[PDB]
Amino acid sequence: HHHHHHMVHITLDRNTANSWLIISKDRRQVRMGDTHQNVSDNKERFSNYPMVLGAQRFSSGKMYWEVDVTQKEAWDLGVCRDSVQRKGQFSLSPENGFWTIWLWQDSYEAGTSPQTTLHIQVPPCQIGIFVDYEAGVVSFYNITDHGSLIYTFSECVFAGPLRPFFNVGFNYSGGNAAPLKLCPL
Ligand SMILES: Cc1nn(C)c2c(O)nncc12
Repeated sequence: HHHHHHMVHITLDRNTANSWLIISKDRRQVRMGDTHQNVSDNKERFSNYPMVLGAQRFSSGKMYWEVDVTQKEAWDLGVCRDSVQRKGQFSLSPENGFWTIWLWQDSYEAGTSPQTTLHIQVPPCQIGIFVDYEAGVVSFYNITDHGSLIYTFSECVFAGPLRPFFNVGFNYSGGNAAPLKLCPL
């Protein structure tokens, strides 16, 4: 792909984080803490899952960023509407305002309803995410495999401003403590 020149500097929005997340000082890394991180509750925080949003809002144009997923067993990545549900249980789907892929139990899947199996020969250590607002496209790229395409959502109906979306996943296994990191431009 040749989307690198639409690179944007993403930072994480602390106020949206699940209360167990630890966001670095530079707001570029997030990991699961082993306990509640001693923050007050608010209506923005994802309550049920280890999720956080980027601070940036996109309503036009082409945007690209990269995320490091090295040594994680589980995570979700993509974009979502600014107005997605924060509280309670929900599925990651375009009907609910999410355009995402994930790793879970040694398989990669796109967050369609129902989910779609992905075909990845080289397990990615960094994921590239491209959004074309006007075209209604969200694409995912395997940076470890020379930028090969993972998945394209097309005919997207965003229906609002978009935010970068992250889920560090649970760490029930003791094998998923590693952070998500926003990679430098
Ligand atoms: C194990 C566990 N319980 N709760 C309430 C959690 C939370 O809010 N965020 N991450 C992990 C959690």
